[PDB]
Amino acid sequence: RRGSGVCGSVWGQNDIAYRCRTCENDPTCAICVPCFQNGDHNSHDYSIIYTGGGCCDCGDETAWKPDGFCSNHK
Amino acid sequence: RRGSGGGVCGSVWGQNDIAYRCRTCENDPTCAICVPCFQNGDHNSHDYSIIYTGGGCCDCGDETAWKPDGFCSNHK
Ligand SMILES: [Zn+2]
Ligand SMILES: [Zn+2]
Ligand SMILES: [Zn+2]
Ligand SMILES: [Zn+2]
Ligand SMILES: [Zn+2]
Ligand SMILES: [Zn+2]
Repeated sequence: RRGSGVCGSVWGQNDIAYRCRTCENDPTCAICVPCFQNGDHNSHDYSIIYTGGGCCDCGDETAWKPDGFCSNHK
Repeated sequence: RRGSGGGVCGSVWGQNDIAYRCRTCENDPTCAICVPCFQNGDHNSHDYSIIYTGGGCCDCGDETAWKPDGFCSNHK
């Protein structure tokens, strides 16, 4: 989308990333592995995802709760 | 957000870099795709414009922002 503090980092079709059902705005949202690990999802309902690729929504509050942002993306 | 078959593009523009808006394909007026994705897709008869503003990241491959009919050939 257009506009300018978001990861937006990108993974391929057979690259892993993370889904977190506690932090996501909806089921199409996801974050990269570095941003998941530098955040805290203890007790959240998260899974590793294997398919589809994506751009990291870490730092983007239309797609991800701010409580769920990693330490590098406020 | 996540891909749906052919992955996503996610390439990023700067403030004064151009890209394409397509009103036929967009989900809302903030969506946009990068020039390479526009060229490798089919928007004949669509109401598209070259846009010059504010930076962003390409939405090709993200079904929440762009009709899959309008995905480029490299994003399925
Ligand atoms: Zn990330
Ligand atoms: Zn992050
Ligand atoms: Zn979470
Ligand atoms: Zn179009
Ligand atoms: Zn693109
Ligand atoms: Zn594309």
